[PDB]
Amino acid sequence: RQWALEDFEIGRPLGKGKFGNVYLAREKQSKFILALKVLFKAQLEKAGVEHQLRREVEIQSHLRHPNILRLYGYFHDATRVYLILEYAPLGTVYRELQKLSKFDEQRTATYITELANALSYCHSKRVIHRDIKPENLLLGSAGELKIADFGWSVHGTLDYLPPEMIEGRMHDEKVDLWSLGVLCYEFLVGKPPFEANTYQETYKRISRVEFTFPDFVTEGARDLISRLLKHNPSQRPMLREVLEHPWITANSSKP
Ligand SMILES: Nc1nc(Nc2ccc(S(N)(=O)=O)cc2)nn1C(=O)c1c(F)cccc1F
Ligand SMILES: O=C(O)c1cc(-c2cc(F)cc(Cl)c2)nc2ccccc12
Ligand SMILES: [Mg+2]
Repeated sequence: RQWALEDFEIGRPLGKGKFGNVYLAREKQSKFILALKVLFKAQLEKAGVEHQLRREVEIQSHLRHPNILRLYGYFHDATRVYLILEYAPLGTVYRELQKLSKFDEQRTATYITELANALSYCHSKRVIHRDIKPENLLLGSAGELKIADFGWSVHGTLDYLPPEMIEGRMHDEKVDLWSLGVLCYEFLVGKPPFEANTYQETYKRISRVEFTFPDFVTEGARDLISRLLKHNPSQRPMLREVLEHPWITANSSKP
């Protein structure tokens, strides 16, 4: 408890968003390596998010799972707000997708497994993430996936939102299964299935569930993805079925 900036040595930048940056940092007392997201109050005000940020910080501080990024604590000063985060040494799934273009089936299935675990734990707490992008997935030091950033509700680009959300209607914990499908596709294909040059058209493509597989996408992967990317949230499987999908169990690296 009770942390101030004078308690940390700052290091190189690890990333930069529209509300301040993440830095590598060390805790002076214990020599703990961590990340330090710095957000600017002046800018958090002008967007009107001080409340949503508090609600998300509140939600994250109670979450412990090896595939969810810890929030250790937080504090603030005259102009800024600081989140103390688990440092993930192997960087973003985004950068690793740019490096390799596509992932194979073992890596995809393994990531999808770790994601579903993290989401199942999330739903047990009745928590929905509502936005899982490769930008927001980090790699721990054994390359294990870690969901970062947000945890929006209990109740930017459109590529990852399900149709109920973009149409306005109400949305179960089932929005997370659409996202799993979008990622499973993006991991194997190298781009998300509703990508498009403009927002308004990604909208149409999402709305009507208009995607096509390249030739290399195997049968088992076509099945999982297709059973996740259903317009009626009613029809998406439970994460139990995902984790026991034959394509997953055959390709997912063993526990
Ligand atoms: N908490 C956390 N750890 C990391 N680690 C990390 C390690 C290496 C690199 S790299 N290859 O040098 O660009 C990048 C990140 N990021 N991180 C963040 O919250 C974080 C994030 F979620 C998204 C984007 C940037 C971040 F900074
Ligand atoms: O009124 C303040 O002092 C102020 C505080 C905070 C804040 C403090 C926390 F301990 C945790 C979190 Cl998540 C946010 N956020 C702000 C955003 C805009 C403007 C002012 C603030
Ligand atoms: Mg206030």
